[PDB]
Amino acid sequence: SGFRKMAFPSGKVEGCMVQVTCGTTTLNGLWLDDVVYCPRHVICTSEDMLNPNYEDLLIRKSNHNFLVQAGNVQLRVIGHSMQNCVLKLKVDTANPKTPKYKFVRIQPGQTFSVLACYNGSPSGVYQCAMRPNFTIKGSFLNGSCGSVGFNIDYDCVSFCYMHHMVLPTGVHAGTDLEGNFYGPFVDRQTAQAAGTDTTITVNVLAWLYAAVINGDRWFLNRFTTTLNDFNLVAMKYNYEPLTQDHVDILGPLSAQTGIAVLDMCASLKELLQNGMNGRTILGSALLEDEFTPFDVVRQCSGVTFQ
Amino acid sequence: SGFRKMAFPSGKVEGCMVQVTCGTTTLNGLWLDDVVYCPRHVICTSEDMLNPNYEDLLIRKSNHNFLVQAGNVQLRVIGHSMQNCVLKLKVDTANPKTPKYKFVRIQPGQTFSVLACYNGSPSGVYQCAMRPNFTIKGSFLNGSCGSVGFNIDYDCVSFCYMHHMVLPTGVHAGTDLEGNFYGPFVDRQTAQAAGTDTTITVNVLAWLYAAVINGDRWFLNRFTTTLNDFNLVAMKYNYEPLTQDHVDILGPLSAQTGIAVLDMCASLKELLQNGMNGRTILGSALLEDEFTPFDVVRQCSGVTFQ
Ligand SMILES: *[C@@](O)(c1nc2c(F)cccc2s1)[C@H](C[C@@H]1CCNC1=O)NC(=O)[C@@H]1[C@@H]2[C@H](CN1C(=O)[C@@H](NC(=O)C(F)(F)F)C(C)(C)C)C2(C)C
Ligand SMILES: *[C@@](O)(c1nc2c(F)cccc2s1)[C@H](C[C@@H]1CCNC1=O)NC(=O)[C@@H]1[C@@H]2[C@H](CN1C(=O)[C@@H](NC(=O)C(F)(F)F)C(C)(C)C)C2(C)C
Repeated sequence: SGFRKMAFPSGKVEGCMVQVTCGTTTLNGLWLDDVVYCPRHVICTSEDMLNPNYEDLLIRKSNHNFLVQAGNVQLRVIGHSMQNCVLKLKVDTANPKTPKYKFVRIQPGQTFSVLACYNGSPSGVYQCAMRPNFTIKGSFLNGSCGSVGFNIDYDCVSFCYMHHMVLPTGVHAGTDLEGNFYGPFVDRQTAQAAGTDTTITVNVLAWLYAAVINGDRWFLNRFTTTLNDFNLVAMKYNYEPLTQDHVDILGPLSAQTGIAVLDMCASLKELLQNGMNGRTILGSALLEDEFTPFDVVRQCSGVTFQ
Repeated sequence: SGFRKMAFPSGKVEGCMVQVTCGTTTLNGLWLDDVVYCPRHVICTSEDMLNPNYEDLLIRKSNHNFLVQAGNVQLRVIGHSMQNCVLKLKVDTANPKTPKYKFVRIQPGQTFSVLACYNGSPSGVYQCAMRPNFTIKGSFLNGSCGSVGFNIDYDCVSFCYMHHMVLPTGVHAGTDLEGNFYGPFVDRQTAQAAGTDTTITVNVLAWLYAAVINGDRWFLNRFTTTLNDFNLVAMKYNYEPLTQDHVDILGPLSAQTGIAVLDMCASLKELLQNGMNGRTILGSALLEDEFTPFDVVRQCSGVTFQ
């Protein structure tokens, strides 16, 4: 029983984490085959950061300027280049622990696991969601830069995120592993705020299905509603529109519980309108939106990896 | 920036997980050197579990009935003995990936990471607490038995929990790695109940301190209180009493915030009596008691491992 925010096992990724130093700046890098990936601002000092000229700072630099350490092993850089906001360092050793991997760009609402790192060493793991405003609600200190987010499919590690920065609200921003930002953010120290964040309705519904599977059923009402009427209400409350795709993704959970997605949609309509009256669902007193429908299925089926 | 329930990186433990089969009952095993630890009810069929005589059941068993899989590769069991409610299967191959490890019995209120496994394969990692009544609020499906809970100190893995059973409430119960239950439970299928569960006061205070460090300060008072006044409130709400040891344990957080423990107790007093009034704290609408003071120090100072 029970229902937790669960991260993927981190071992496959742990074996890929290294430390990259340029001058007096050190941050985390990701070592796959004979390439190390890190944030490009590794070449910046804390005063370059108001508005760097990366092309210019970079051209100055030579292979020998970049120190790569993997545990105790010093890695010899034999090449460097900049793709968007990431630096790729070609090294003389392929990482023997390199797992099957791919790089993906996740969409708003999708979850993944973060392995928070300081000085190339793993400190912690937790699950997050890409928020609709393209930020994440992570946990990161100074030196976290270059920590990575990922999903695991059996044996294939899909890397979706590398960490770059924290925004005034205390939420976070970063890139894909091709160094393109999620959202309209830039890698410089200047005024930038995320837009308004919305709640991810498809995930809330998934969460409500989890509750039902775990015996928490008090919020089921005898109404139903249409998708159009549902969405009119959800716009009112800063909830994301629900699509037909969302509906069909909820199917497994719908078929499991005997509860039509439009029925659950109606339970949710009432909760937004009248609130939760101090009552909890699965121990939470707020509606949770950082579990996808696949997340609920895996934790309510036993999906494993190796 | 940010406060999340963070788990320890799981790689060291992942390499120790095997699959243990006896009859057609399969569950999780922990392979350290040339010993594999699992729950002793691996030797039980369905009929046995209402009231097994483990001694008698085990006598009918022999090494030959014990099939240990380690990924794709079968392991030869050359020995066996029952230690309390756990089974020690001597195998022929020491585990090459054995980390430095110790076995510890944790106390109520202490947190640890769980690597949830099915069929000997990692599924997920998450953080929880030993509750005052010696249950945990985990996430476990059929086949989760023998999954383990752990802490990492630098390079040392301290194994503190092995999972055995779910209780009426949907809370879980298990043993240490020498097979002695946390709490009054037994490994048999009969109606058992945990005690009343209290809130871990020292952890709530640690979380409030995390709240202040992350800039969420609205619940601060200027009032104070003694330990005695506070305690005589606390027990009204089923908060565990707060001892001087707890005060001294909270002293790092106090010194970092500049807020005396007894002041913070005063803040918690008002919160217990006045409720939150629809206010959140670190984005929660309830008081969180599953972060120790050390946890708070770790994630607000960024301690690493491996
Ligand atoms: C990160 O780890 C990095 N730290 C350094 C560094 F010290 C020197 C050179 C390069 C880098 S990358 C760090 C992670 C931060 C620390 C606090 N919590 C985090 O998540 N990222 C940054 O310091 C980041 C880099 C410059 C300024 N950064 C910021 O996060 C700033 N925010 C903004 O400018 C805002 F996004 F607009 F709000 C800051 C310092 C928090 C105000 C750059 C963006 C390249
Ligand atoms: C666990 O994984 C094990 N499963 C088996 C099995 F199928 C055959 C033999 C041995 C074991 S151990 C499982 C974990 C449970 C399943 C559901 N959620 C979990 O956490 N543990 C049990 O099934 C466990 C074993 C017998 C009965 N168990 C219970 O958890 C039962 N509870 C109680 O008896 C009660 F707590 F008192 F209510 C049950 C089946 C959920 C009612 C034993 C303790 C030996």
